[PDB]
Order: sequence, then C-alpha cells, then structure tokens
Amino acid sequence: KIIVKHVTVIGGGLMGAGIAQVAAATGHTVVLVDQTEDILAKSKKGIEESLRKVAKKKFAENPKAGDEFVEKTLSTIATSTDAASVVHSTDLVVEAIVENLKVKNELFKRLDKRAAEHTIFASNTSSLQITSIANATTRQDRFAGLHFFNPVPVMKLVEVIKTPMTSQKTFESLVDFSKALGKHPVSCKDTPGFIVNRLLVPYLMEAIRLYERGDASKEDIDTAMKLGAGYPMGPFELLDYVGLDTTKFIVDGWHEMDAENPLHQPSPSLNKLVAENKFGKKTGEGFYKYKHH
Amino acid sequence: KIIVKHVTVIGGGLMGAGIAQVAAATGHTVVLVDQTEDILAKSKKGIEESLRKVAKKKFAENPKAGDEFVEKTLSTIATSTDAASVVHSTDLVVEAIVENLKVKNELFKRLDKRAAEHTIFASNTSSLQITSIANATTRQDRFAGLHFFNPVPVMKLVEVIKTPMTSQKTFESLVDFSKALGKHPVSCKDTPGFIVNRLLVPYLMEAIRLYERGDASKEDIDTAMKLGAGYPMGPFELLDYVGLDTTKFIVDGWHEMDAENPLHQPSPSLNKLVAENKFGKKTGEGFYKYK
Ligand SMILES: NC(=O)c1ccc[n+]([C@@H]2O[C@H](COP(=O)([O-])OP(=O)(O)OC[C@H]3O[C@@H](n4cnc5c(N)ncnc54)[C@H](O)[C@@H]3O)[C@@H](O)[C@H]2O)c1
Ligand SMILES: NC(=O)c1ccc[n+]([C@@H]2O[C@H](COP(=O)([O-])OP(=O)(O)OC[C@H]3O[C@@H](n4cnc5c(N)ncnc54)[C@H](O)[C@@H]3O)[C@@H](O)[C@H]2O)c1
Repeated sequence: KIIVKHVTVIGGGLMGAGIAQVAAATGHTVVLVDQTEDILAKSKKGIEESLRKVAKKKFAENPKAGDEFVEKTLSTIATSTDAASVVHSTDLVVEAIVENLKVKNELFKRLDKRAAEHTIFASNTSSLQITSIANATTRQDRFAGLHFFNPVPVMKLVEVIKTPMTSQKTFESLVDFSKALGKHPVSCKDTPGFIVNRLLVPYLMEAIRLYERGDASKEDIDTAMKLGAGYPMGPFELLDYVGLDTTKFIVDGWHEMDAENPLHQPSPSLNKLVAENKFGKKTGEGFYKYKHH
Repeated sequence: KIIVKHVTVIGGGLMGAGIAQVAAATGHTVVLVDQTEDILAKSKKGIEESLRKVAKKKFAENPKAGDEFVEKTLSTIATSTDAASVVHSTDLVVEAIVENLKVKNELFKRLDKRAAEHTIFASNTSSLQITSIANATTRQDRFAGLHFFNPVPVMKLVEVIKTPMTSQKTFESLVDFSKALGKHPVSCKDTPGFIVNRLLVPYLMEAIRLYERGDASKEDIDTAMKLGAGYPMGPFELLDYVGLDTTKFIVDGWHEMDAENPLHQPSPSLNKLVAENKFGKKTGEGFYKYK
C-alpha cells in the first residue's frame, strides 16, 4: 500500500482551509492552493487563528506547549498559487473550490498531466457527480469523492465516495487517510447527496414547507425537533447555519434533474430570502436575524 | 379560566401510564382507565417502579422523604375499568388507547354524554385526524389533540393540536396544563404527523430507501447521521427504538390517504420485518438484533 503523506489541498475557503488544518495537525505534509497570494495569506491566517484558539483551550495549563503545537502544525502547511507546480510529488489531491462542474473539470484535466502516477484525486463536492469530474481525466481508478463537513476540524465524519471506476486500492487508501485524519469514514455510491445531505436536505425543505403552509411557526418547529427528536438544532436554525444559498443551490440541482419530483419543488420563502441576499448566519440573517458580530 | 386539576387518562399502556405518572407527580388528581383490572394493576405497578427508580437517586440522602414522595404520587392515581363513571366531573380526558379510529370515536361519542360541561377532551393519537374524532361528539369546541412523546416522564415536549372548531379557551387551558406538567407545549394544526412525526417519519423511510437502493449500509447511514448531523441515534437504530410496526402503520395510513406521494411508498424491507414479527427492540429484533 502507498500511504498518503503529502496532501495538496486546492481551495483555501471554508472547507479547504479546514481540510488543510486537520491534515497538517495529524502529521501530513500539506500544500494549500488558491488563486492569489493574498487569498492564501488570509486563509492561512484563519487556520492559525483557529489553531491558537484550539491550543489556548487544550493547553490552557501551558501556553508554551500550546505555541509549539500551533507552530509545528502551521509550519507543515506550504502555499502555492498553482497546484500543477506541486502535484508531481504529492500523494493526494483534495479539491474544495467553486461548486461548478466545468471549473473543476478544467482543474483536474490539467493536474492529471503533472501528478505522479500513484497520485489520487478527490473532490469535496457536495452536489456534483464524482463520475463526471473523474472522466475529465484518465485517472478514474485513482479518483473518488472525499466529502467533509463544516467546521472540518470539528466534524468527525467524512464520506468516501466511490464511482464505478474507483479501484479498491484507491478506496482503501482514502479510508486509511480518513482514519489518519482522526475522522470516521463511511462509504456511499456516487449518488446525489451521498448520505448526509440526501437525508438531511429534503427534511429541511419539508420543514420549510410545513411552515409556509402555515401549519406551525418556525420557532415551534425548531423547539419540536430539538426536544422531540433530540436534534442539536431546529431545522430553521440549521438552515441559517449551513446557508440558505448553499441549500437552495443543492435543491435546484435535484429539481432540475427531476422537476416532476415533489420533494425538490422550490420554496418561495427560501427563494425570497436568497433573492434578498439573506443567506443565514453568513450575512447576519436568514430565516432568523442574527447579531451582526 | 379553566384550570385543569382532575384528569382522566384512558389507556394505561406505554403512553397512558406515563401521562398518568407525570400528571400525578405534578399535583393533579388522576384516574387511570383501561379494560381490565389485571392490565390496570400492571400499569400502576410500572408507574410505582419508575417513580421509585427516580426517588432512590434523588432522595439518596433521605430515603424516608423519597418513599413519601412516591407514596403521595401513587395515592393520587385512581384506577377504573369504566370511563363513563369517572368523567362526570373530570376537568380533562386524555385518551391514549389503541390507534383505531372507530374504537376512539365510539369511546368519545359515549363519553361526551357523561362528561361535565367544562370538561375538555384530548387525544394522544399520532396518525389520526383530531377532527375525525371531535366530530364524533358535540363538544368540538372543547376537543383538541395533546400528543406526548415516549418516555412521557422524560420527553419534555408536548404538541397541542388545535382544530378549526377548537376553542381558544380550550387551547390556552391545554397549554397551561402542559406547563403544569413541567412540559413545553408547541402548537400545530390538525395536519397529519403534526410537527415531529411529520418531519421525522418520512426522513426515516428515506433512510430505509437509500439502504434498499444499495447506496450504503445501515451501519454507515447510522454513523453518517450521528456524526454528520449530530443525531442521538442513526435512523435504523431509531426505527428499532420507536418500533417498526408502529412506524409502518403510520406510513401505510399516509399512503392510503395519498398513494400518489413518493414519501409514503411502502418499503419491501420494512414490510418484511413487520410480517415476520421483527418489530425492533421491543421484540429483540428489527433492522438490528438485541440481547
Ligand atoms: N461549506 C459547506 O457547507 C460544504 C460542505 C462540504 C462540501 N462543500 C463543497 O466544498 C467546495 C468549496 O466549498 P467552500 O464552502 O469551502 O467554499 P468557499 O467559497 O469558502 O472557498 C472556495 C475557495 O476556492 C477557491 N477557488 C475557486 N476557484 C478556484 C480555482 N479555479 N482554483 C483554485 N482555487 C479556486 C476560492 O478562491 C476560494 O478561496 C464546494 O465544492 C462545495 O460544494 C461545502
Ligand atoms: N410511539 C408511541 O408509543 C406513541 C407516541 C405518541 C403517541 N402514541 C399514541 O398513543 C396511543 C396509545 O399508544 P401506546 O403506545 O400507549 O399503546 P399501548 O398499546 O401500549 O397501550 C394502550 C392501552 O390502551 C388500552 N385500551 C385500548 N382500547 C381501550 C378502550 N376502548 N378503553 C380503555 N382502554 C383501552 C389497552 O388495553 C392498552 O393498555 C395511540 O393512540 C398512539 O397512536 C403512541
């Protein structure tokens, strides 16, 4: 077996940055990639802030030990603006850039040419077909989905997505990598939503519909699911948390593919908030208003 | 206003006994009704056991008081095999009998003729139209749904289901009672599944379907929802907890009442387990095997 040691993370946004942090804090050598040296600087700055915050809590009894912990993790994270310049010596590429099929394919089609023969390619895409992105290369046996959850340093789950072309060898290596990250990998076919979103999102939509239908208030529904179902967050609270735009985008996709399916019918309230740019906790307001920090 | 103090709980089963216990534990006078003395005898025994299990921990430093707390509570629960003889002056009737609409209606239609004027009637039914029961009486203004969750003494949520005919006075009385029970009432219309089950059951069926499609294993799905969604139990673990037959029954109902809706399509796997009497934990086996 070829064990993942060097990881190239493409995209230093909410997800990528978190993936880089966890990979680096667990002993992997990482190269975080993004479009500009500024974006990278900002992303790395966010990773530091997050680590120091974790350190000031784990090593509360010893600041020096906390600093060392942060410095060692942070120092194993290099940054480059062109992934092509470093994949020839990387073991795994984890992509977390814009959720646009064409962009991702252009990305992987090119990297395919620079990457070492054993290099595995993985996409953290939530709504696109791993199979579609994989066929943008001739490395399908070494391509799969590696789906994380926000905040990455905190959420322990990772969905390892296998296309009909992914090799068992590629699959096992990602499972191993997942455990090496301190996460718990689960397996799922390359089907829309995979496991979590496929069971989570349609439920959140049903919650919105029960509310639009006026059967009960948002507040009551949230109370009902937290106390009655034991959920950490009521559905409206979670919607604002994951992002109403993020959610609408996923559902539009499903609706597009099967407009006749009632489960994916659009939500007026959801569309309205998104139109009004009320994306949730991101913009200080979604279905609920939040204290603009 | 109408302050509920004397309560009639019809049905001393899983839900019934729990409602009786919490009502009694919170200072209400309670009369528990069921079909036989043996059933009632066992129901009241289960209540005593549950109360004692608690007292032993809470009154460790003073067992005497603990036993008195239990004594007081049990002595505030009466039992009867004849509902009609009890409702003449009760403030509230909470029903939790077999999920059969006919039986329920006959029950309430009969009791409507016995209950005092101010008496409020309420059903704990999960998959039935509160309206399809209130109309079985002429007390529609004092009829509502009051849906509790198992274990009643643990679950703090209570869904107060109001119908178009339900009085506001009746509504606020049930809300006040819910709070008196130390519970937290939420409001919903007499729409199927109310809030909780309406949003939970279909999700659980979807989990089964993902499994039946061959997309992932039950274990991973369970793990996925626990770690990825922060749920206490994975869907299959929960299905076995709430009961597979219980669930199937609710899904079939919605399926018959609207066979066009994809969320209510029957599950081969679910039906099979029910057929071969594998109902979940309460049977030692459902999607998983226990003990
Ligand atoms: N945030 C979530 O809830 C979540 C959870 C799981 C998976 N995802 C998936 O992860 C991916 C990124 O999500 P995000 O929330 O981290 O996004 P984001 O907008 O926070 O960050 C994306 C980063 O990608 C960079 N980027 C865009 N195009 C690029 C290109 N051609 N080359 C290099 N870098 C490029 C941007 O500059 C940006 O810093 C998406 O595919 C999304 O569907 C999101
Ligand atoms: N998941 C649950 O267990 C749950 C949760 C919420 C609501 N409910 C609802 O609560 C009610 C009962 O559920 P349960 O789980 O307590 O059931 P159960 O079968 O444990 O207990 C019902 C009790 O009702 C008695 N009963 C039946 N018909 C009667 C009649 N005509 N008169 C007097 N007693 C009668 C039985 O003998 C039995 O002891 C149902 O309407 C159901 O839909 C169940």
